[PDB]
Amino acid sequence: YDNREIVMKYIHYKLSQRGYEWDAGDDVESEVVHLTLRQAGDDFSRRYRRDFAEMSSQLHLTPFTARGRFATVVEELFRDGVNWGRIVAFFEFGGVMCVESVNREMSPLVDNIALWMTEYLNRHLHTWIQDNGGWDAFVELYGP
Ligand SMILES: CC(C)c1ccccc1[C@@H]1CCCN1C1CC2(CCN(c3ccc(C(=O)NS(=O)(=O)c4ccc(NC[C@H]5CC[C@](C)(O)CC5)c([N+](=O)[O-])c4)c(Oc4cnc5[nH]ccc5c4)c3)CC2)C1
Repeated sequence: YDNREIVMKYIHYKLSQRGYEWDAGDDVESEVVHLTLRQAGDDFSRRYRRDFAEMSSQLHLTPFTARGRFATVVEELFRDGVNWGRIVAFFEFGGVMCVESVNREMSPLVDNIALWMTEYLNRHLHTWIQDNGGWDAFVELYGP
């Protein structure tokens, strides 16, 4: 299980739900992890549909401030610590930011966001993940 593949494939899925293409992701084109994450993120987005509708209009993305927007949101999200729900929330947020970046003619940001997600995965969330039994724990809990 490779965190960059998990990130790439999740963003590819979010972009495809809006009919948007992505070059960095055709390249990479463990499957149970991606399915479970797809399903979990979709459910999270139905549960929080009205809040996501508001967050999409209030991201205020620009090429020079999107990094700080990402960091602000993600640090607030993990303020109480880490759990599976908040990791899915993190993926869904990154998905919404990539969608809005293409939607607002800032397509290049998608490659930056995949970086920051990957980075944040490996630096600040990977320990908790191993220590709670890895991604097969997640597939154990919410899989098909
Ligand atoms: C737009 C906004 C909402 C937002 C989004 C992203 C970032 C920030 C924000 C905003 C910015 C300002 C405030 N901020 C919000 C405050 C905030 C509210 C949300 N909150 C959190 C934090 C943890 C949980 C939480 O319950 N954890 S859990 O017990 O580990 C857990 C429980 C259930 C699942 N899956 C169930 C599974 C799905 C697939 C099925 C259907 O096939 C089978 C069943 C998972 N799981 O990982 O899949 C983990 C949560 O509730 C759910 C309820 N059901 C969910 N289903 C998928 C994820 C998920 C999370 C909300 C975190 C804090 C975020």
